Amino acid sequence: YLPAVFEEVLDLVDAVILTEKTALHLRALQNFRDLRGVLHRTGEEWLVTVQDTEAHVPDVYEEVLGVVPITTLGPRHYCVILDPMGPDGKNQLGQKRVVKGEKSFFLQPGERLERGIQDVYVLSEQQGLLLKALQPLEEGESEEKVSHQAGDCWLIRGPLEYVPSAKVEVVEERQAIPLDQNEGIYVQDVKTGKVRAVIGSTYMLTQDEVLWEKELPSGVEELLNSAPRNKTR
Amino acid sequence: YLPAVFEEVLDLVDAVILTEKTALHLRALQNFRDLRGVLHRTGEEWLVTVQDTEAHVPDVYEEVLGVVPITTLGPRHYCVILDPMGPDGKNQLGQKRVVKGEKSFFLQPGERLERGIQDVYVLSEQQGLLLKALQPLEEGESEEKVSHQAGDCWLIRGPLEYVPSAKVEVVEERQAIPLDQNEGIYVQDVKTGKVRAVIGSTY
Repeated sequence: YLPAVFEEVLDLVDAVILTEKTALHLRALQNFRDLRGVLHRTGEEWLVTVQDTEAHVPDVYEEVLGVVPITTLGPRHYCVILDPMGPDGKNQLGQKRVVKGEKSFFLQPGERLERGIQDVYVLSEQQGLLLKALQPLEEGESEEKVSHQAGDCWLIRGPLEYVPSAKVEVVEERQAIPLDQNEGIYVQDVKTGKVRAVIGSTYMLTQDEVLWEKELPSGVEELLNSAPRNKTR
Repeated sequence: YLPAVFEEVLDLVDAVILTEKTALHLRALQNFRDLRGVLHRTGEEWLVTVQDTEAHVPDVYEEVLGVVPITTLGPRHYCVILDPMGPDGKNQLGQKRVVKGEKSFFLQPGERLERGIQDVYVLSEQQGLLLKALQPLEEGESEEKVSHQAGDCWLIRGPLEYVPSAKVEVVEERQAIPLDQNEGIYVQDVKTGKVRAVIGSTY
């Protein structure tokens, strides 16, 4: 290029290379129209990927805020995107969206993972999830179709996999206890206080059951015949 | 721009960039009309957001008091705005308005959060909220539809979520006590003094 009499030549700007693993996040310094023909306002931040241009030149109207690597959630993974941009094109502040299911997306401008890609919960026959519905209306959230209120703790169990929705929250892990005949555990149903002393097959506490201590009037050494007794079972 | 013979050129003023996360709070130094065509009095403070201009130049008639970040109340949050500006366009002094429900607003000039974004109350079957209605007429305040008087304490319980209205005030947490048969707690009903010794289920 031969500069004109007036063109003061500045530094040569190279194009950033976009693979499907990266996207370019940049803010429009001022109102203009990009190469692809999209309006942009003075301060709007957005992403350019391989679906638009394989090698994007930072325009004079754009400031490259950075390069975002692709966030890939494996077949067994989920993430909680904070402030997800809705259909209108703006970050929904305060809100959060759970995303899972072997996906690979880009963190939109303003979005941020809650705790990153953590793990998807997998529980067997002897594992549970004690959950709290700190936000009400868990009606169509899963197959159970039972609508939990705002705070009523409940236990989900079975050989299955779970992703905690935005409303629900994991309270505890609830490992079961293996019991045979003539053996059991003292369970107090804190929702009613009643102690049941459930014996027989293996058992795990429900949403509102706690191991209950059984005190003996010093008549324990005479029945054991060093190691303290498990005074809860 | 080529200055005239009389124009004494002052400093170049740059436009502040407004994202949906920020707004510009500024006071009119004197009566004028803004770019959008809104009258402003000598001393009136107001906000400009992205809904008006994406990059606002501080006018010669305006003094930028600052930039306010957006106050976002999550799906489980509330705030108590002190001195909320009513429909007339003035701060209602002394008053306070509770705002909740996954919102994202801007603190209007003169408004201020009571204690900021604290938390929305969530209580299970074994948690309560002992509340005092220090301001009367809690008639249509919630679904219970029962009108509490000016100061009569009452307990709200259940697997639900609560936001304390401006009139009501949280007194205490009221955790339940798990009781089985042949066990209970001695309760004195201070409204009548009688002691009941309630036994049986949890209470």
